[PDB]
Amino acid sequence: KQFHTGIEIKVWAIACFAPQRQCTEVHLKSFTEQLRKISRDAGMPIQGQPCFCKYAQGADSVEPMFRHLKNTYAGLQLVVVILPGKTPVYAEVKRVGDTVLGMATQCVQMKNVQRTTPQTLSNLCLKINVKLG
Ligand SMILES: C[n+]1cn([C@@H]2O[C@H](COP(=O)(O)OP(=O)(O)OP(=O)(O)OC[C@H]3O[C@@H](n4cnc5c(=O)[nH]c(N)nc54)[C@H](O)[C@@H]3O)[C@@H](O)[C@H]2O)c2nc(N)[nH]c(=O)c21
Repeated sequence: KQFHTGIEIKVWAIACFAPQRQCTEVHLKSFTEQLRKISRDAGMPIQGQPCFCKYAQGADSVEPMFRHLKNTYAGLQLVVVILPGKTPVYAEVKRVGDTVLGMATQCVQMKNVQRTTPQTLSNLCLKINVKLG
């Protein structure tokens, strides 16, 4: 599909369902800094400072956390969700964001946050662009 310009992401959150011991804080800020630069260079800037960044565990944590976000940050445009490989967390993240609260969500694998590549960050910017485009 065609790329959309005029997109600016200012209020976004990070929900890390991957264990901290595997996907540490430096991994998160590094992944975020890289994402900021390439989304900037693509004309769809994502501000390098998320309004929220926390670790969580289990599908059951999803609804409470999303409800919390929705009630705390007005204008919240996106929730970047880090998953630890295949997990029911994904289904739940989608069930809650799509059919329950109307919240845009973008999932990404933990391995791609631990080790970023220009191609993966690119795939991400494209999926994100389609979603808020
Ligand atoms: C643990 N885990 C991680 N992933 C994660 O999935 C993430 C990104 O999701 P996403 O965050 O980018 O949002 P989505 O809406 O869901 O993708 P979405 O935008 O809905 O997909 C759109 C695709 O749907 C297809 N589609 C929709 N409408 C049509 C149509 O009319 N025709 C055709 N041919 N296809 C269509 C379309 O072709 C398009 O390719 C990755 O980072 C993985 O780590 C998992 N995925 C599955 N299925 N199961 C898991 O357990 C799992």
